[PDB]
Amino acid sequence: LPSGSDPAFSQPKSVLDAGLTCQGASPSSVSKPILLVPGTGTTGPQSFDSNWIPLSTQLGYTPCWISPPPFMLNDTQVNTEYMVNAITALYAGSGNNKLPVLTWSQGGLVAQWGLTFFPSIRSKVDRLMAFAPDYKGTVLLAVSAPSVWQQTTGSALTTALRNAGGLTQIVPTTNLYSATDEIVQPQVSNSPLDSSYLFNGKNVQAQAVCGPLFVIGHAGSLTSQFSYVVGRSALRSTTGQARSADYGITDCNPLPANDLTPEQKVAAAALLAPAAAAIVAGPKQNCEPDLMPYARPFAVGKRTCSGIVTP
Amino acid sequence: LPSGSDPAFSQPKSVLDAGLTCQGASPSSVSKPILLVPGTGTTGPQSFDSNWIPLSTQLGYTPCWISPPPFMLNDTQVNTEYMVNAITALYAGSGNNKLPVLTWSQGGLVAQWGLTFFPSIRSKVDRLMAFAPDYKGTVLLAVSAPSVWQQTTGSALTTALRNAGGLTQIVPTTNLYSATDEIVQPQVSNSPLDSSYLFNGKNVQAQAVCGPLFVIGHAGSLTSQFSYVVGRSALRSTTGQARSADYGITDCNPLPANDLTPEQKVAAAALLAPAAAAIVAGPKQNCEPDLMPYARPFAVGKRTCSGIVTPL
Repeated sequence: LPSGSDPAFSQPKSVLDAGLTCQGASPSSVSKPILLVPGTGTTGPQSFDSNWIPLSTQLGYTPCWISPPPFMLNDTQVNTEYMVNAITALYAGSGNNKLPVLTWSQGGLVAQWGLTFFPSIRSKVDRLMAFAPDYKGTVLLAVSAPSVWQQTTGSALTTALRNAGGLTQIVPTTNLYSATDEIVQPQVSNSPLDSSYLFNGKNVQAQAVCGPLFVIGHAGSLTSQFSYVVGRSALRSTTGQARSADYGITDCNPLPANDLTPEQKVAAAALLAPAAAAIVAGPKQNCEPDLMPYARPFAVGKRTCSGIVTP
Repeated sequence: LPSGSDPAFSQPKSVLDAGLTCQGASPSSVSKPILLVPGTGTTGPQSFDSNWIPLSTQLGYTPCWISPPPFMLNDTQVNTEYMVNAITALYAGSGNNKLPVLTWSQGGLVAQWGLTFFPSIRSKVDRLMAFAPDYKGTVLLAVSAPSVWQQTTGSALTTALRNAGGLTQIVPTTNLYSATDEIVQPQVSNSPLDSSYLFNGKNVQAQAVCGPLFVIGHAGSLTSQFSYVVGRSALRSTTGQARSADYGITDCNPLPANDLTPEQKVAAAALLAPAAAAIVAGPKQNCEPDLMPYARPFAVGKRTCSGIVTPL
């Protein structure tokens, strides 16, 4: 794992601060923060208003989130600056106390990128609860957002993360995912081949618990009652990871979490709607963004927009 | 299954006609029409603009579509009136020549409901090519759209379709679906248990051809290169069904169909975006629409808005 000083941010702190919001609180003075990191093509409220914002509130947290512009479609390394800055801020703002991080989709990749390349936050993140994270990207053009390139399997970014040690958990981590995910694949093996899998992680493939007939998609992986039970377990556990004893067959409910209002359940079902729209309307290019200098040593030989990464 | 006279429409014909559009042609005078029936929470153009409209155009058809208001969220029985009327009108408008129906999602349920309960179109539909149809609805709502009620497994509508013999093919039918469909389940068995399966149909579960490792979603079931090859097979086939010799493992590309222009591939992935939005902003009720008298005998004992379904 990389060590020593954090790399410099490409953005000034003021820009990164602008991406962070807490519910009814400022990041500098907040009780029991939980940092929520959104999915591709979404803002924090778009990913989480219908699910983990109100669910984490009922568990006694103050939900906070980042919304890197535009809708997480920009370079993943920049999205990660928002997350690293947010941890530094929320840690300092909650009495120098560790805080949990809860993510969806690209949000997990961002969290793990942050923990891999910015050592200062390793002591500040209590645990990670990632829903449908794509640490290996996805195998599922020239019409793609910067972060979609980086989330493509075999990308320079995913290569760098793996070579820097980022496929092993860095803090206590729970990963919840589905073999049937229609966005992130491969996920079928219930093993280290899966994109959501981290070594030493509590890797919960829904089919392993619920059976080989069980089906939930990419959005359900975040919003389901099953996901809530696993999520709650992870957040509550004294080990930092979800505990097998806290869930089972009877929790295998693929539909939106029971504690959500009827309105929130409908909105949770529609989770991927603004994401597709933002991708259609968003930035697109025909190459993968260059790696920042701190990441380049870990993907030598990969091709990005400027050319081949050199030693 | 039902035999005899078509039931009467609840909607005026002119209202039904207004929901029907053909590309660069009037339904009254069209050559080589294909009737496209959209998914829940979409219009015809929203379901097919980025896929089967230009692909059927490139295969030598005039794409026509119904867009039952509002966005296929109304009673599925009313949506079917649009389809049945469109068949009658497109059959007449093409010089009394049979036409193929191509569907996504609820559109397939609509097609089969039509063929089940309106006998006159049975002789007018050449074939059905249904992508991710939900004939048994889905196991995946007190504020839900009328058609969302009806597409829930165990609904009075799905009960009525089944008991009227509608889970057996009526015209030559191909059903292309995926075990991993995130909207329509169950689809996992490669067998009659699957929501997309019709007896005697050409039932193509993606994983049966592409392996148990193959994953494709509800939208991809319509838009993919794999789906295009299977669809092209069904349309061109002399039997009215897709032929196994026309596709294989090398066609197992889950990404948007190759022939599509670069902008059409982009919009293909965003297929469910208007759908999920319209569901939020459309009609909603706390009960399943009542079955129209022609369908009611097949779901006696079920519950709809007016209460328990009883014999007429």
